[PDB]
Amino acid sequence: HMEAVQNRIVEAAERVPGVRGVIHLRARYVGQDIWADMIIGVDPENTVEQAHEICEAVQAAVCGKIRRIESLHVSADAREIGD
Amino acid sequence: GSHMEAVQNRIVEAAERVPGVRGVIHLRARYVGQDIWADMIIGVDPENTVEQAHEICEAVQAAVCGKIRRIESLHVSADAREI
Repeated sequence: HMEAVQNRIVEAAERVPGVRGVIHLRARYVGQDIWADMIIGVDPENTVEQAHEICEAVQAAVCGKIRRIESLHVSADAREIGD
Repeated sequence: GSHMEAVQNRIVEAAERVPGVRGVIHLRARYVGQDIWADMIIGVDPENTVEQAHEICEAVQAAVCGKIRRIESLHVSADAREI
């Protein structure tokens, strides 16, 4: 049900350029549809503007691979390459 | 002390006084026993580095948590906010 959707979300987001992992994800069913918000990791030397572009790209990628997600909020957090 | 509406006002009011903060955009707060878990998103200058946005988030985390005892956990993220 939810376990599998959450995997599709992560998997979709991580393929997007400038994404360094999904850090947080919460999702709720509202009827048959899903409301979700997530936080992604990005290079700390990015501008907040540039981080916003990646967030937008992630929003497009996930929403395009998973029909049942009605609403998806996306924020960016500082994330280094390794750890 | 004083319902949820009032706490949420103290949170906002505390956050907005912190340097680099351009308004509280989102705030969700729930009671877990007598304590509160909250997460919020603040606005910051888009020309900030994500690193620099992280410092403001930290300052907000400190300011609110220091003025409101009953908050046990407060997550804070930054979003582009232009004026």
